[PDB]
Parts: sequence; structure tokens; C-alpha cells
Amino acid sequence: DRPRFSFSIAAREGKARTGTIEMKRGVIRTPAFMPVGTAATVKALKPETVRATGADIILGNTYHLMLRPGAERIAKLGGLHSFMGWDRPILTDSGGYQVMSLTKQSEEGVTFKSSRHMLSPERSIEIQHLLGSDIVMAFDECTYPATPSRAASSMERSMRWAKRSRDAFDSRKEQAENAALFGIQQGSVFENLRQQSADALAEIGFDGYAVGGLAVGEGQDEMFRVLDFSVPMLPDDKPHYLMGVGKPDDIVGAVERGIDMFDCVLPTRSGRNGQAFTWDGPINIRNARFSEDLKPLDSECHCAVCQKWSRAYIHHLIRAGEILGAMLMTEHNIAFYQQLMQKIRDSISEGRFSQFAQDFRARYFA
Amino acid sequence: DRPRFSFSIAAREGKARTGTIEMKRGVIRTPAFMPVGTAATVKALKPETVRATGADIILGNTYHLMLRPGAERIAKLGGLHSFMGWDRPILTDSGGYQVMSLTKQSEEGVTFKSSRHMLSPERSIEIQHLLGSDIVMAFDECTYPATPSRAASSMERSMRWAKRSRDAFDSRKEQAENAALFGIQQGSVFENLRQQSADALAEIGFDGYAVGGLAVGEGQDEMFRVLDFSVPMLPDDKPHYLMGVGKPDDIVGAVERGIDMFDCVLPTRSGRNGQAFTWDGPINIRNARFSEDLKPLDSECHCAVCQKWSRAYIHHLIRAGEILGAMLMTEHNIAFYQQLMQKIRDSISEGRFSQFAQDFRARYFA
Ligand SMILES: CNc1nc2cc3c(cc2[nH]1)N=C(N)NC3
Ligand SMILES: CNc1nc2cc3c(cc2[nH]1)N=C(N)NC3
Ligand SMILES: [Zn+2]
Ligand SMILES: [Zn+2]
Repeated sequence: DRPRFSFSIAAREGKARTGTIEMKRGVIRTPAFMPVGTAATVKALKPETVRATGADIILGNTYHLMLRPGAERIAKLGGLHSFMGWDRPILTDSGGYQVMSLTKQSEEGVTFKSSRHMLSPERSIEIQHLLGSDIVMAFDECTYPATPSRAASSMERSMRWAKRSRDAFDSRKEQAENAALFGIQQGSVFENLRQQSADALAEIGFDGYAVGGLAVGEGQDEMFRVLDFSVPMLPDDKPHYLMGVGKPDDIVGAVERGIDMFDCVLPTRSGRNGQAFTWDGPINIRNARFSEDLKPLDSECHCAVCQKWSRAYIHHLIRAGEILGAMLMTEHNIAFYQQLMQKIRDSISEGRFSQFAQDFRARYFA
Repeated sequence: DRPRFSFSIAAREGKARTGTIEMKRGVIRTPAFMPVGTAATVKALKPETVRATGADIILGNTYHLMLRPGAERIAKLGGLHSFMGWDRPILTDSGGYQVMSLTKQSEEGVTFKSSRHMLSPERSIEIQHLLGSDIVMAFDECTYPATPSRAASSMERSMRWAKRSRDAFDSRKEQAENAALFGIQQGSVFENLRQQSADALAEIGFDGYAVGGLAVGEGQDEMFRVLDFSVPMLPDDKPHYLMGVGKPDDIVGAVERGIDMFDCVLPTRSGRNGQAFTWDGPINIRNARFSEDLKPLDSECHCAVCQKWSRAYIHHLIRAGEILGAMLMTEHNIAFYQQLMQKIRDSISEGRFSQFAQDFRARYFA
């Protein structure tokens, strides 16, 4: 058999780590990038295509699926894995962030209109149980910028909700035996609050630790500044998950600061919009300069799109609003992200990650 | 090597025929259904997926590609096959119909606004040469309903244009050696005009013969009535192509009347709109009755979609406007159409096509 959750670090370089998380439904190579599958689909990609790009795990959302099609309904249809045809690990967010960004707070939970609903640690854990997710996120309260006093109250409530999330998860035998639970560090940009948050979470004990409250419009310099002191407070021997990050350069700098796990909509969303990621930086394939360009999107990429189709053809499809345009751009961008994570993992294992990061930034921002 | 164009009839039943067209880029099993690839894509499908459904040949359009991206541009990029990544036969329409349905006529040609352009037999043949299409359609003038006198003038002009199409095609050595040319019968619903048209075309001589002027809002009874006398006027030993047809029942009845080749947008367009074809008739997958239906779209279909995904999941994707919804619905519907053509071909070969048509209509309209 396979283990419920086992994280092993095979190599380090500075604060960077590379290794594996073994779970019942598969192995997750870290640092890992999770394609986002908001509405039980990674947009414009079959699951086999997601897997073909190298993805080991995808992200689903408690918030969208509890509304459409409904958590009980998904459970009746056999669970999210069966429903969408992805048989590998799935991490589900708790709904705390999407409840905010997409409405009455209290100590019990949140009530909101999407058309009237309530979420709580207990209800959030139960929804993720019904979905059958492999990595369950604790339910948290999100707020930026915010005063030291506001961020402290909001961090404190999240810590009380983390303990309730822990207890609700542990009360469900099948969930506790087959899934893993991650806590979410809060505290905004304030070091002392981040430390109190880390301590709270470590005293409860989780399988992994997310850094929340970033990637909310703070700029990379500030984000790195917070990661600089925040990540070392977390348990070293557990995975570190930076929620909602991000651009390729953000990912590289976050790995240099000890992050193991990432998710964001940028490769999928900006793909459909005409932005393709390349080692030479992003390009807008709608630009007229690509109309007769026979080169593939990226001259080194190994993905199926770059083996078969020219920039000129993809230029034409996107300008025409053709669905195949969105498919090919999305496949290429997800492949790019996975190739980036692969190169990150190999360079750490080989002890040349610093040189990789230097070489990557020189070429990408040339 | 392979032949330029060789049609062989392997079996007959009544007026129905089954066989093969061998061309340089591949073999076309007949009766054949051509998925429509308007803007150099079969909407929402990779070419490998089109081929996986059973398609031997696809249809492209002189009218759309001469505007976007341009015929000379496609030729500079290596031809339509290379551009879109389909290496098998492509039939291109001449632009006559789309010029009408999507503006000054004369004996020389048509001038029109899409933004100002002109088409003629000579220009149409040259565009299809630049595209590299394998089956070239003659350029014709289209008009319904229309008086006997109007249809006769319009049929007469089309016949003069067919001879100019023939001469332009024959003047281009590489085209005449590697591609095939089809004439288009006109004459509206009038038997005498259809006969004069057939005679005109047969005196010129073509590799195949299309029936034009149908599938323009005439109803199936009238269409069958026209096919009843029209198809027998065409050369028996050449393929018979019914342009723009059609619904599954239309196809079956047209094969019973001697048609070998078909194209229409219905499987692709109505796929994206939520209509799925099944042996039990079409279904609208958006309907609430499918929200918890774990069966595949069709319980006999062998396509990849019906092997992996439930009606409930596809219901959810289409209701959410997800691209994967359009992909799966389109793949299934194109697979359905190809499975229909396969069952037609096998039943004719086995001499039980009449029984197939009976059994098909009983179940499909139950
Ligand atoms: C796109 N930015 C982003 N920042 C996040 C931060 C969090 C999150 C998701 C995020 N996405 N999920 C939570 N449950 N809480 C913290
Ligand atoms: C959808 N109906 C339809 N009827 C057609 C009839 C013709 C055609 C395309 C059609 N499509 N192309 C031509 N060049 N002429 C006759
Ligand atoms: Zn690529
Ligand atoms: Zn199917």
C-alpha cells in the first residue's frame, strides 16, 4: 500500500528544499506547482493532458463546488476524483478566501450571498470530506492593507478556527485515515503576528503549513520580505505552501525562501488571453509580429504544442476566438510551469539552484 | 506511391454504394462524413482527436481563409495542411456559397464586402491551389425559392463557371497532378434544369460531382424528392457529394439515394450548444434531468468521452460555460457521426443497409 501522507526532503540548497510527498493517490514532487481547477476542470484541458504536462496534484475550491454542482451531489456521484476524471491527489481550498473575494462575519463563521449560504470550520471540513479531497485546507478568516490591531484580531480568529478545523477533521475517521490537513499562517506583514500564528499552528499540529495573506496586491519586494522571516517560523520538516503564487519569478524567489508548493490561475487564465510564457519572458501571441512566425511558442519547450504548431497558427486561432487557441495556449503554459518546477527540483538536487535562478532571471528579463 | 484520385465501389445495395477514394494524402472510406474546419480548425478539437473519431477528410473554406489569415500567407507558411497540422485529405469549398450567405454579381465573378474583395473561377481555383487542398470545388453562383427562369439563368452561369474552373485547374500543373476537381450540379428543384446541369458537367468531366442548392431551408421531403431524380443523372462511376447535409436521418436517406460524401456544422455547432447525438435521438445535456445521470452520453458509443465521463459531469461543464464542456461534446458528436458512417458502410457491404436504415429510424425517433 501507499502512505496517507509522508514528506521527505531529498536535497537542500540554502533555504530551498526538494523532495516528495507520498499520498494514497500518488506522489507529489516538490517544489510542486498545482494547476487550478476552479469548477472541477482545469480550464480547456482534459485531465490526461494536465498529467501529460507533468502535474502531480491539482487544486479545487470548496467555494465554487459547494454552489455548483453542490458537495452532497458530488459525493452522490462518487466524489470529485471520479466526477472530473482526475485520479491523483487533489488539494481543496477551504472557502475562506473565495468567500471574501467573490456577507456577515462572526466567531461561528461567515454568512454570505453568492443565493444565501454559511461556512464554518466544521462545514468547510465536511464539504471537503464530501468532495473526497486528499489535502484539506483549514478554514480561515482573510482581510490588505490592515492595521497591526486588525491583522492581529483576524489572525487570532483564524487560529481559533484552525483548532476547530483540526478537531472536525480528526472526528471523521475516513478523512483522518486517508487525507491530510494543512494549517494556514496569517499575520499580514507583521513579524510578531506571523510568529504567534506559526506557534499557534505548530501547537495544534498539521501535516503541512500554508502561508496565507500574500499575493493580494503587495508587490514582490514586500512579499519576499515577509517570506524572509515567515517561512523559517514554520516546522522545517513539513511542506510549506504559498497560496496563490504566482508569476515564474515569484515562484523562483519563493523556493529560495523555503516554499514547497504553489498554485495560481496565471498560466491558464493568461493563456486564454494570449499570453504565452517562455524562457525569454512572456509574449502576447496576438501581436502582429507573430503572424508569419513559424517557430513554436518556445524554442526549447518539449510540450506537444511546441512539437506540432507554429506561433503563426496559434496567433490566428486566438485572433479568431477559436477554442483550439485557448487549448493550445493553456497546455503550453501549464507545461512551461511544470518544466520550471522540474528545473528547480533538478538544480536543488544537484546543488546548482543559485546558478539556475541567476541564469533564469538574466534570460527571462533580458 | 499513391494515386492522385481513384474511386472504387466495393458494394452496392439499391442506389447505395460503399467504397474508397484513394488520394495521395490518404484513403477516404465512403460514404464519408467530413467534419467542417471553417477557420483552419475543427472547432474545439485537435487534429489528432478528429482523426481518432474516424474522420478520413475534413472540409475547409476558400471564403474564410482568403480573408483570415489570407491564401498567400498560408502558402508562405507551407500550406493549409502544415498550418493546421492535418496531414490527410482536405476538401475546400470554392467560396460561392459563403460569398452569398456571409455585393455585386456579373459574368466575370462576384465583388463583395466582408473589406472589399472579388472572387471568380480563376481566383477561386488559385486560392485553393495556394491552400494546397486535395479536393478543389468549382466556383458556382448560388441563389431559394426561385422561379424556373431564375434558377435556369443561375444554373447556366454556374455551368459556364464550371468550364472556367476546369480550365484554370488544368492550367496549373502541380494542381492537376496532385489534386482532384469536383463540379457542382445546380437547377434548384426543377428536374429539367438538373438534367441540363448534369449534362453540362459530364461533358466537361470532373473527378466527382456535388449536388448544390439543397440544405437551404427546403425540408427533407422536398430534398429527398430532388435527390430522387437528381443523383441518377450524375456519372455513376464518380463520387456524389451532397453539400451541407446534414442531420443523421438526412444522411441515411441521402445514402439510400446514391450520395457518397457529406459535410455539415451540426455535430460541432450543436455540440457546443449542449445537443448530443445518440442512437436514441438527440439530447440536450443542459436539461436538469441529466444533473445526476452517471451514464455516458450514449450507452453504446465507443468514443473516449463515453469511456470516461458521465452525463452529469458534462451537464455541469456546459452549464458553467467551461471550455472542456465544448471539447467533450464536440468529440462525442463527431465520433457519433463517424460511427454512423461506419455502420452505413458495413451494412451496405453486408447487404443489410435497408434493415439498418429501418432499425436506425425506429430507435432514433422512438
Ligand atoms: C490569488 N491569491 C491568493 N492568496 C491567497 C491566500 C489564501 C488563500 C488563497 C489565496 N489566493 N486561501 C485561503 N484559505 N486563505 C489564504
Ligand atoms: C449548409 N448548406 C449548404 N448548402 C450548400 C450548397 C453549396 C455549397 C455549400 C452548401 N452548404 N457550396 C457551394 N459552392 N455551392 C453549393
Ligand atoms: Zn510548449
Ligand atoms: Zn461518445
